[PDB]
Amino acid sequence: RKIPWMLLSARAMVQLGYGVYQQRIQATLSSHSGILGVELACDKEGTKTILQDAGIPVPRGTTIQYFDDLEEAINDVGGYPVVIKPLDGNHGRGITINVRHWQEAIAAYDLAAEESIIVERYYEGSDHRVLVVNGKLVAVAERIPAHVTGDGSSTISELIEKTNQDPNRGDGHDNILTKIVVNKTAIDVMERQGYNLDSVLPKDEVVYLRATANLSTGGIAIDRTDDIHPENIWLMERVAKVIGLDIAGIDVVTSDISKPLRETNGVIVEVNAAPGFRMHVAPSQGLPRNVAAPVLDMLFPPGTPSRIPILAVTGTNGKTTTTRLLAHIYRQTGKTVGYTSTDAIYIN
Amino acid sequence: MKILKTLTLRGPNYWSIRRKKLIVMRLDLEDLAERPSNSIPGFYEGLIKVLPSLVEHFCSPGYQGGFLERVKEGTYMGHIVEHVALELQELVGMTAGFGRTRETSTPGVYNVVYEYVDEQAGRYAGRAAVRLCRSLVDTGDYPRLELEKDLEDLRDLGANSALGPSTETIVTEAEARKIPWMLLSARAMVQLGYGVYQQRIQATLSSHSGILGVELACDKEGTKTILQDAGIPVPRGTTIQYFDDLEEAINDVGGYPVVIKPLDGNHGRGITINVRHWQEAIAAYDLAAEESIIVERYYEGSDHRVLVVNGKLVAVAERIPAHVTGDGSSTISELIEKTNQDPNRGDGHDNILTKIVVNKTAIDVMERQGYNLDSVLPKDEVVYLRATANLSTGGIAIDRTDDIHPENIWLMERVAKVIGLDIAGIDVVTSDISKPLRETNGVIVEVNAAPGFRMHVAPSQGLPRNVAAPVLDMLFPPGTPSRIPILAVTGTNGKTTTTRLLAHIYRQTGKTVGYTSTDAIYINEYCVEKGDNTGPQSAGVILRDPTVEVAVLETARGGILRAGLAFDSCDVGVVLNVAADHLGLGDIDTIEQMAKVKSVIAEVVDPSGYAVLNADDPLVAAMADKVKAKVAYFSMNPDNPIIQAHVRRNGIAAVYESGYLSILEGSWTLRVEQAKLIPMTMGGMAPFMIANALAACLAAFVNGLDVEVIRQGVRTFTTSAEQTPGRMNLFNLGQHHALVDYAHNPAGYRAVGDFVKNWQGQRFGVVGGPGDRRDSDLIELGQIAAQVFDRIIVKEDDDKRGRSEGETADLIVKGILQENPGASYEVILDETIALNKALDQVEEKGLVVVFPESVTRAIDLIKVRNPIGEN
Amino acid sequence: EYCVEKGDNTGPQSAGVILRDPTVEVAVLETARGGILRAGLAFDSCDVGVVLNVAADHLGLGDIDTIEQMAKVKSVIAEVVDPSGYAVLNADDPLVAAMADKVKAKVAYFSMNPDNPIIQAHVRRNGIAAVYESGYLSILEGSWTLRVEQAKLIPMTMGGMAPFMIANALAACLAA
Ligand SMILES: Nc1ncnc2c1ncn2[C@@H]1O[C@H](COP(=O)(O)OP(=O)(O)OP(=O)(O)O)[C@@H](O)[C@H]1O
Ligand SMILES: Nc1ncnc2c1ncn2[C@@H]1O[C@H](COP(=O)(O)OP(=O)(O)OP(=O)(O)O)[C@@H](O)[C@H]1O
Ligand SMILES: Nc1ncnc2c1ncn2[C@@H]1O[C@H](COP(=O)(O)OP(=O)(O)OP(=O)(O)O)[C@@H](O)[C@H]1O
Ligand SMILES: Nc1ncnc2c1ncn2[C@@H]1O[C@H](COP(=O)(O)OP(=O)(O)OP(=O)(O)O)[C@@H](O)[C@H]1O
Ligand SMILES: [Mg+2]
Ligand SMILES: [Mg+2]
Ligand SMILES: [Mg+2]
Ligand SMILES: [Mg+2]
Ligand SMILES: [Mg+2]
Ligand SMILES: [Mg+2]
Repeated sequence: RKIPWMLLSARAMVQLGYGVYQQRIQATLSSHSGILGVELACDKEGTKTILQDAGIPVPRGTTIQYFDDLEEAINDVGGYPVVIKPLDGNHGRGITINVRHWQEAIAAYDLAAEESIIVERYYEGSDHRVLVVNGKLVAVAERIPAHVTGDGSSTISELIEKTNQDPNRGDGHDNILTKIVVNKTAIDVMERQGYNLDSVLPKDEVVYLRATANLSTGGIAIDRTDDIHPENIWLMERVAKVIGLDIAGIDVVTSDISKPLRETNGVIVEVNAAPGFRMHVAPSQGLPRNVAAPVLDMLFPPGTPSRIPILAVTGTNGKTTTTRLLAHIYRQTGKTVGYTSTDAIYIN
Repeated sequence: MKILKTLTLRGPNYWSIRRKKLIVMRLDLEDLAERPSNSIPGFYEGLIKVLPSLVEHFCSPGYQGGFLERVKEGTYMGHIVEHVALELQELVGMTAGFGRTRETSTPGVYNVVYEYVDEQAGRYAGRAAVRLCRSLVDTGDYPRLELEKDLEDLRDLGANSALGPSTETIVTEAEARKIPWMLLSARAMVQLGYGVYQQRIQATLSSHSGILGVELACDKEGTKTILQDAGIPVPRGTTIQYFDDLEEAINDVGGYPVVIKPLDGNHGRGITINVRHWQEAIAAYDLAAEESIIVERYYEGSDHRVLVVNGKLVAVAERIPAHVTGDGSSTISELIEKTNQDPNRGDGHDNILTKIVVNKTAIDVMERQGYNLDSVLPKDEVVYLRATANLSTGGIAIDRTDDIHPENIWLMERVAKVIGLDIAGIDVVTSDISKPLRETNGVIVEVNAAPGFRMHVAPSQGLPRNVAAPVLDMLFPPGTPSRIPILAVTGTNGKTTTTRLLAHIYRQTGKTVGYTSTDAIYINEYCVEKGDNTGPQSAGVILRDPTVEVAVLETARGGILRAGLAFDSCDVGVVLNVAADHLGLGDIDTIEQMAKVKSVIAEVVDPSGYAVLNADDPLVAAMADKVKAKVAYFSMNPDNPIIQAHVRRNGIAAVYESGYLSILEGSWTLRVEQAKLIPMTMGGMAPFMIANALAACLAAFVNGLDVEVIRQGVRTFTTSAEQTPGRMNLFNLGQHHALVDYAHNPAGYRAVGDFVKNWQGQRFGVVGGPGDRRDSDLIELGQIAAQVFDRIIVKEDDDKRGRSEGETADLIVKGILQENPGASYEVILDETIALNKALDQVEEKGLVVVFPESVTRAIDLIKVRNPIGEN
Repeated sequence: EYCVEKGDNTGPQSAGVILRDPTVEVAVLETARGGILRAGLAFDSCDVGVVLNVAADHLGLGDIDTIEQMAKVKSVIAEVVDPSGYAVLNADDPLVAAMADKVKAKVAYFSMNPDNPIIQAHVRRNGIAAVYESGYLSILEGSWTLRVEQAKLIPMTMGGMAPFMIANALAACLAA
């Protein structure tokens, strides 16, 4: 788009444009991102409170400060199929997504207890990411965790070697997908499903090797941008406006993105300020989206300039005199004029 | 004295329009109701010695002591509980004096109404007043400790809910400018304005403060780097990671007069401002070392704070640390006692200055100056008791706003823009703010995002500045609105229908329209919530919504009586009718009282707006003399003296004339449409639907919509079955019609009866009527079916059976028989299905009218008959 | 600053030259009693009406013999100010301050003495006033004080030695 850019001397910031038309960015945050919105989005209790007061569907749950009351808490929530989380936010740690039994709640409790949002109802559906940029929807993608399937009468370790050779898989960001790695955590996930590495899967059976989806751990991302229902589009835009964030990622759990969330019993789980883009610009299935174009359109709105006039004067003799006169003439229009010479740097 | 019920009102209400904050207590005087003080020995002297301040209370006598002119001649504890609750709040600074007492229900039950400042302190004082007053009518006194502990609880309740001073400063200015404000449910945020014009604040941060700017301002290394790259003067210094190299570092800095700081940021700790010697650097080093910006040159000048709000300078103040001077040949401890008695000094924020406190840190500061507490100072010598300035530690602040040089003003504004912060505090060190910083060798030391204001709004020397005004000017720029239009609809019958039509008309302009009704909360035809959504809690969902441009709200009496109105003022207030519904509930027994509840809407319309009144209703038309707003009228008869007198003075009215719905604007007539061509009205046969349409058209017109927009809106509006179930659902079933409605109060039975009278088909019959909850008005209702219907059948032996059995069917038939004896089938035929099938009792093209116990059954028993469709 | 006509140009015939002029954005008109008594006002209504003082001048002319009658002529300006506008009255003048009870417009006051009960009662209800205090000409807007300048630094006033010039300056500042 011919917009000039520069790196700045502090905090990994980048400047776009010149003079009075400049904007700054830092990764996925910009000069248009407010602090009150970003801080609210990082407060899970705060976010939930604000959204349910607006009539927006969120998960049902409570607060148990490591009291051995989980066995009763489930009664307010609605039964055993619940989610147990550390009370604090310390990444994806100490979390059990589907507690089915009393003793599972206790194992989760003991891990939750390691930190200083508990017992949520577990809603059944897929994990969808919705990207909203200026109070307007840009992209939707469905995320699935690393897995293998019953692709004939093969064992899980055999299936992993068979699919981990796929040419679209590799390290870092040099490929679309990455490699599947078996570790103690893959085993813990497989054990809960009734399987191990030497197990043979039934035809078309799917076994997950991870608890959550992520492209960086070997999962997949499917573009579903054109399959989202008009009412769901309206709700997502309203969520971003209620929490006050320009660029936002919204995490939605639903069985069918093409039907209204009220009919499929779906919920909004999380609102993320300053989300990443790999899953929308390099999906494993579906078509890539130009995510950046909607960002630059809000920073530099249609028919608006990114540059200020530049008058450059050179030659062997007379430059300083010509430069001072020309700056003096522009100054008679009432504008701020900056200039440089061999004597000094001046502004007005 | 037992408390039966407590209500907290927050907004214009029944008791007062202006006294928005009230507590209404329902108190049962089991005792005392029969003993008017003179029957309670000692209850005069006891009450006054416990609460000696109760002389400032006036009652019917407009005199000081007017309360105490009575008491001995009692009021049956009215006035006494009321005045005690008000005095207990006044004793702790909760300043409140409005109150009233009224008898209700059976004798002895009273409504005690009093003003509050804080909601919990208010309710607490009420309960405390009852305990105090009850002990004094049992015994002759009240223990002092049982008064002191209650006053302590009120002081804490009124403190816990307080806003901080920077929020109070902005909120107070917002009220002066008529900008509405609300507290939000999370992170101590405050909302300013409604709908699409809302802004949020939190102390000194706002919706306009960017995150990149705020984070950069908190990074001292980052800030310094960015500013020196812009040509802005900052202190010279280096980075020594607790290596014992300070002795060399000073050589790059320029010598010994240096500043040693902890490398990290952990408040004012481990900092030496002027190192003069090697060993001082080491002591500072050892303290700096406690944290994980060192060796700056020490520049010599005063500490100045500059406040910039929108890339523009607002205020400048000079800050000086707590000190004493050589005010005669006195010692430092003597000088501190002499000046610490100054009347402008005290705790917290209750004074301008605060007290000087000597502690180990004051001593450490004095030792470095060569002084101690027993030292005598030379005349005019100054000794500092603190290393840094702060009003909260006993220092001073001097306004220097008008003494700042034009070049320095330019530089300060450039600094705020370079770091990207809207509201910023800049810390400057200079010997003379009236000269350029380059000439005085001054520097910029720090940039603070979200600074406080006490030093600028309450300086110890110089004039106070209105800091908030420049903040609200950026949030709500000159000639820009803070509110969205509000159209409030009330009256006994027709509110939901009028509300849906009016929202439909505004929607034809392409705006986002939000509305609330008894069925659901909607935004642009999407349903947000379902159920009875009338009342102030729902109104707040629409008003807080960032996308809404127009709000249309149906308003019920339950909401007003229970908690007041949610919006304070509105642009259009529509009152449709007053009728004898809901009497006996909410302490309202008469029609004259019901009219006072409905008039609340008319009395909150802004003077620049309009009240829309029904000129055919004598209680409603009369409200015109209370209204401060303009008045518009509607009627079903052009020959109405009110309408004629009004248009002759160039007022506006809407009338039904010559088959048309038209607007009279002075001498000119504007026809909107024909009644028969507007689908909500059953071919012009439903007068009550015509009246609801006139009210919606007039409200749309007086608020500025064009006539063509109004025509488009009325022509495309529908009220089909399953859109408005139970409200005139007229079904086509071969050579037959059936009507399902849900008349509630008697006016709705008459409204349906007129529809029936206008029908041009075959004979009519009715298969329904009123239940168990009706207060014997059943005979009058039976008398409405009489002479309306040819066949009248009683079905009123339903399942609800709140009392007894099918007694209403018996009372209803007595009414039917008295007015139209001989009507076909004046018997009870069934409870349900064998009667609402009686389409088979009607000839070709006749009609069955249903007044069911439940609409779902009424319509599903028509669907089973294989209907064709809508009439 | 261009002169259109010279001579005594007060009265409704001159006001009409300015009001009919296609280039004028702001009109400032001095109004004399001769014009009002002879032909009425030229403009019907205005935004700001300033009444500076009532004194016993021109008595016996135009059928006005008393000071109470002269006050009724001057009050014509205060009574034609649009309800959305302001009347500016002299609080140190008992005939002028009294006009406040006839005015349908908002009222602002000026004085040479901050300790004037009218001014105090008025600012306590959040009105606006201009006073001379501590060597400064300042505006009182509710609880806040706005200082404009020092009397000695404003050239029309002879170094702060001409109280009547200070009062004229306060009236102009408050109207603006
Ligand atoms: N109540 C719930 N019902 C169903 N799934 C849920 C529920 N709560 C969370 N999840 C799932 O758990 C996943 C883990 O996200 P989580 O809410 O734990 O956030 P986090 O701790 O920041 O972890 P991550 O970095 O994976 O987002 C979510 O993406 C979602 O799919
Ligand atoms: N157009 C010209 N042609 C020739 N000589 C000139 C011209 N203009 C100025 N001079 C002469 O040359 C000198 C250099 O002037 P000036 O400072 O404006 O030059 P400059 O191009 O900025 O040089 P420098 O390379 O030092 O920056 C002048 O003082 C004058 O004597
Ligand atoms: N190089 C310096 N020369 C002179 N005075 C300085 C210098 N650096 C800091 N100061 C003074 O020290 C004071 C203490 O502020 P400091 O820079 O230590 O910030 P801080 O640790 O956040 O403490 P505070 O809460 O008092 O601002 C400054 O207000 C300033 O007056
Ligand atoms: N203007 C009117 N006058 C008399 N009866 C009316 C009028 N409008 C409607 N009705 C009748 O009263 C019934 C109540 O209709 P509607 O639901 O619109 O009332 P409402 O005022 O919202 O009542 P509620 O108190 O239940 O909310 C209608 O179905 C109809 O039978
Ligand atoms: Mg997540
Ligand atoms: Mg050269
Ligand atoms: Mg040169
Ligand atoms: Mg500081
Ligand atoms: Mg009702
Ligand atoms: Mg209703």
